[PDB]
Amino acid sequence: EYKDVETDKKVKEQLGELMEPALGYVVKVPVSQSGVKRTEISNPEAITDEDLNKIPNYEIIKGVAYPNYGELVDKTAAETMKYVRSGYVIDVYHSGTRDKGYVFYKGITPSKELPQGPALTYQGEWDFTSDANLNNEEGRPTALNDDYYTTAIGKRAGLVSGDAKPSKHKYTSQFKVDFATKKMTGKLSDKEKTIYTVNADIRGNRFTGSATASDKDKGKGASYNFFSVDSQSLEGGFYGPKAEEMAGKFVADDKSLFAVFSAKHNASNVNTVRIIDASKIDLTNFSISELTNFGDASVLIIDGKKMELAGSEFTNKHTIDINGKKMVAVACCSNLEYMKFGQLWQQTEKQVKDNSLFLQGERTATDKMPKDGNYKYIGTWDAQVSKENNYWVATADDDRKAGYRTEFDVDFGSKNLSGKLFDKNGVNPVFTVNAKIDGNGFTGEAKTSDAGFVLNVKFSDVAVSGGFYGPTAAELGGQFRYQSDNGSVGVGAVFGAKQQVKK
Ligand code: NA
Repeated sequence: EYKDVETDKKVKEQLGELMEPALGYVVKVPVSQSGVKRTEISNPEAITDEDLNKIPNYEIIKGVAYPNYGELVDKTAAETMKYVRSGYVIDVYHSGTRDKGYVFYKGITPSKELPQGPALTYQGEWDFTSDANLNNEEGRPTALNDDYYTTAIGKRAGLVSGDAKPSKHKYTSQFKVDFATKKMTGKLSDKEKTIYTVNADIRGNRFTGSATASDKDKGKGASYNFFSVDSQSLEGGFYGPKAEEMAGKFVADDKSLFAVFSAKHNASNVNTVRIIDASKIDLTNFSISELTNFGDASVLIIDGKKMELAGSEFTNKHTIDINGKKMVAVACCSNLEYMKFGQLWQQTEKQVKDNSLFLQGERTATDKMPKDGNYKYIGTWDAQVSKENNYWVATADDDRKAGYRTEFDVDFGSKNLSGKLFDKNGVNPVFTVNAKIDGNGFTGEAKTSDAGFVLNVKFSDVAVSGGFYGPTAAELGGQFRYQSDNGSVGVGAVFGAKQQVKK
């Protein structure tokens, strides 16, 4: 009597290779080997690290400069930022063909909640390394002992911002960000002069755009402008639980300059709506952890590496190898486009280590949420109930008749939600859910049958949290976890359901 609502597929926007999101990026300062005349900015290496106080490839440049009688200096902006770092680590007494250092940015906890209201002003700093260019036609200067500590400016080795004297140069960054229009503007300035202007569109908790140069004229000699070329590849992200901070980068179009930046807003009374759900329930501790997500629920991020969850069938298995070590995940479903839920474990031996459930979803815009209507949501769920050492496991399927089903009555009018979570070939539901709808989410309680559920296990009022996903809120997802005695009985469960149309 019910079938899935005809929905338009999620529009796939192909990025370009320099616009792939990550926790951070790092670039080795260009040093022209011999007898190369021009060494361009190489490809930015992605950072998969969640340690802020760790500078990328620090031990390498350290090991290079010191036996060569050099001294390291690092600007990471750790003195002012909480969730982000940006800047450099370079060799002050660099000469010759040995490595000079790195220019980078990184951040932790990409935002799942964005501010709501007026545009925000983020303030911070930016840094940069230039390409290396020996050619005399280029006309890069020699001996500007008033501006830089360095004799040959960007010739054998790139010009880093740390080579400049503070007496004459301060590189500041300022951005104005509207999360409503999902738009961003800003300026990268030296002292009071505007070097770059930046434009960007916000998608998820990332932003992609361009940096236009204020001074297009390259010039020559002591009047050489290292910031004449634009960049159509500015990419960054918001960090902090509520987009408290932001960091990013851009590479010049002719790869003559690579610039990084970090900034933070000071705003007083910031209201936040949620945009991203990404959670992981551990099926042993029954504790819950946040997953790193950038606004694509069909992509799971573990230890920094990327595993895509979408596939050709209803539920798809995907396997990836990370630092530790080989990870497997089963993801559902194929009819869900703005959310993904499933299982996630590590395949050590037959056995599984770190068994888990996960739920990701791209929240429905708070203004896109229906205010009137009464709908039906049919879907499925993954779960694990366990008293002592015997287990009951729910595994997502497409058997709408007699599988692990989830049925939901949703009234946007009264803002009420009810749900039934079934076992395979079960007439009466194992779990019943009663939740209240607020904004683009719902919070409520789950209870067993009034007589109990035997693997006997019985409990009432376990905290259930969920949300509506997609532009039309035609998809909903949720989760609940609980344990007693710490820990005798445990329950972990995640569910998903699609909006239905009759007949
Ligand atoms: Na503040």
